[PDB]
Amino acid sequence: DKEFQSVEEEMQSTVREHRDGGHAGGIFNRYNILKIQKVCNKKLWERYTHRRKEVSEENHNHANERMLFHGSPFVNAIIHKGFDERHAYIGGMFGAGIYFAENSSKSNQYVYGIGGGTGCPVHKDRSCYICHRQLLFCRVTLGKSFLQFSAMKMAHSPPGHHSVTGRPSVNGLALAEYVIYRGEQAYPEYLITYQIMRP
Ligand SMILES: NC(=O)c1ccc(I)c([N+](=O)[O-])c1
Ligand SMILES: NC(=O)c1ccc(I)c([N+](=O)[O-])c1
Ligand SMILES: NC(=O)c1ccc(I)c([N+](=O)[O-])c1
Ligand SMILES: [Zn+2]
Repeated sequence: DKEFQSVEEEMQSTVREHRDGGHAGGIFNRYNILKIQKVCNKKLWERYTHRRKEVSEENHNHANERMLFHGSPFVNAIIHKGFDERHAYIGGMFGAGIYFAENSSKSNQYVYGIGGGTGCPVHKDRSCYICHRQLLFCRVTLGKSFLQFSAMKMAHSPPGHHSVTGRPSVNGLALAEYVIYRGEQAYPEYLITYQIMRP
């Protein structure tokens, strides 16, 4: 209903023009939203809320929950098993965490692998306008989030913190990114099936 409409609006309005000129994610200004499904995995939801309650107790009764995008070739494993820090992006700017973006076009750069990988499996095109892509729109508990501008290779959250917020800087980050170090600190709420569209 209006629930899915607000997801599509969030998806469309957070697109940015990327500095790599579309190298990783493709050349587009909008998507063709094909499908939006709400993921209902009861064991995952309980694992997520149990940790959410715990983080709230450690952050002045505030979870600091945000709706953030995740792009990955492992969407199906995430949907069934949940996010898993044992599969963290080690090559990441903030070390061994699970990365999220508030810009859908940033998470779109990661759907086929790091830097878009080799693109779609059928045409090997990072800018494929034919193949259907999937992105997750997630509930992410940031708790007490550590604000950082430069690269900091963490294995875990910094002491007394529950996440890292990568803020844009000149050297530096173009857009924000959010890093959790425990899989249970995110729930894959919505599965968005989409195509990027030729401008
Ligand atoms: N997707 C959700 O926000 C959500 C809310 C409540 C539940 I009980 C579940 N669930 O996956 O079982 C999901
Ligand atoms: N790399 C993998 O085989 C893999 C398995 C499970 C997961 I939850 C992930 N993951 O990075 O989302 C990756
Ligand atoms: N490991 C991933 O799939 C991944 C890595 C970095 C990022 I910035 C994202 N992301 O969706 O924002 C995902
Ligand atoms: Zn393709």
